[PDB]
This record gives sequence, C-alpha cells and structure tokens, in this order.
Amino acid sequence: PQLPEVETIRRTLLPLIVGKTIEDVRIFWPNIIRHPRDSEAFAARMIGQTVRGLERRGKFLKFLLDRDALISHLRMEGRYAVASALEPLEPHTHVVFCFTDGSELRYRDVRKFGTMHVYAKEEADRRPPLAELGPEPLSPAFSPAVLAERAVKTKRSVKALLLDCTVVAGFGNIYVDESLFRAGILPGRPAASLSSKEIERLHEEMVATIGEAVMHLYVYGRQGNPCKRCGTPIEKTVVAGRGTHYCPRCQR
DNA sequence: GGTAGATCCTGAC
DNA sequence: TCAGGACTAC
Ligand SMILES: [Zn+2]
Repeated sequence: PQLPEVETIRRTLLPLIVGKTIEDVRIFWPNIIRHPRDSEAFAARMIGQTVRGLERRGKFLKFLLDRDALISHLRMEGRYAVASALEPLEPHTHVVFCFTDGSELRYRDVRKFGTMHVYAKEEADRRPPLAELGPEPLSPAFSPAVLAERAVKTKRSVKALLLDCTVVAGFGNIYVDESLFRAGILPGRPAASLSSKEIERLHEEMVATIGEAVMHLYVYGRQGNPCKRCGTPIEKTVVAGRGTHYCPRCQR
C-alpha cells in the first residue's frame, strides 16, 4: 500500500481497535519484528496495554498504547484486519494481536517484507524507523524551499531524491513517476539540474498528485501505450534501481 | 558524510 | 531471473 492507502487504513482501523486491551501477541514470522529484536520481548511488553490511538507518519502506522507505541510498515503487500479469534486465520498471517474481548488484529503479508518496532511512546519519534523521517508531503513543513535545499545539495537524479524518505515522508514510486510526468521533468535528470521553476512546479504536482489520492494514471505501468497527453509511446527504464515510466516527449 | 550496494521473499516470468 | 522500501561499507 502507498501513503494514501495507509491513511485509509489508519482512519478505518482505529475505531475497530480503540479501547481494546491486548491479552496476547502471537508471532509466526519473527523476522518482521525489528525491535525489541527478541520477538518474545515484543510480545510480552504489549500484553495488558490498551489501544489509545492510531497515527500515520509517511507510510508508517503508529499504534499508541498505554506506555508503548507500535510502529508498523506494510511495504508492498502487508495488510491488517480485525476479526474473531474463533475463525481460522487467512493465509500468510504473520502477527496477531489478541484482545480481551475475543477479537484480533491480524497482520498478513505474502512477501513478508513488512516491519514492526515497539518503543516507549516518548522514544518512538527519535528511534528507527521514524528517526530522520522527512516532513509529510501534505504539510507546510514540506515546502518548495525544503525541496530546493535538498535538490541543490546532491548529485543524484530527481527521482532518487523524491524516493528518499529523509527528503519527504512516504512518497512512493507510483507517485514519483506520476508527479514527474505532471511536472514535465525526466526522472533521470540530475536533481541539481532543476531550475527554481521546475522545483516549484514539481512540489506543486507532488502535493496535488498525492493529495488527490488521499481523497487515472499517465505513465505508471503504461509502457508501450500512448501518452494520454501526446500519444507518444510511454517508455520504461530503470532509474535509481526502480522501474521508471515516462513520456520522452512530455518530460524533459 | 554522501552515496551506491546489499538485503529480504516469493509470485509472476 | 528479479522487483520492491527503508544497515553497511565504498
Ligand atoms: Zn507525452
């Protein structure tokens, strides 16, 4: 899931778990647990805590309990569901939080790429994976000025810059390619080669593209098909190690 | 320090 | 054979 989907999860999951008290935590793929490194310590500390809130930072979910916060990233295919402890688990369920009311919060992930970190609330923001996280793309903290500062200071491509979590929080591949197309900028351009006008325009399209989503694709996954704006075949290459889609006519 | 590289894991080739 | 987000060593 991408940022907009993660926000939808935050909104819809919260009422389904708020005020419930953890009675058990069951872990079927320990690699997912990143802190405490010992999955048994992870499970033990959460027991007896009540869910008080659920926040999002970038593509991370932050479950707020009594003492601790649980920081969760779903990566490509992770998913949460709330269901009865009386029913069989779905395939690829790797972590389960059991509540005193007989319901469960279940984490599934076919690829097993997702991560979980637990810390005392007051420490969560200054430890990985939240430490160093850039500003929310939809917040005043993410400004053309901030983007300009990072752009001028690097030798990397503009695509690499946008993919960097320290630059802006949770801006995914699909939105990078769509934003660059909408801003008329080739993904392979050196970030420092962008004019102030290009930076401004890119910031604007980033906010609009992801803003629209949180509430129709031009290039992403459209290789070999005609550009919706000029009819030129969309091309796909690799930029910053990622599948990268662009129109060689609309983007410069 | 900035930056590439390595890394996980398995469905779809 | 390999893409895909967010500690190590060049
Ligand atoms: Zn075009």
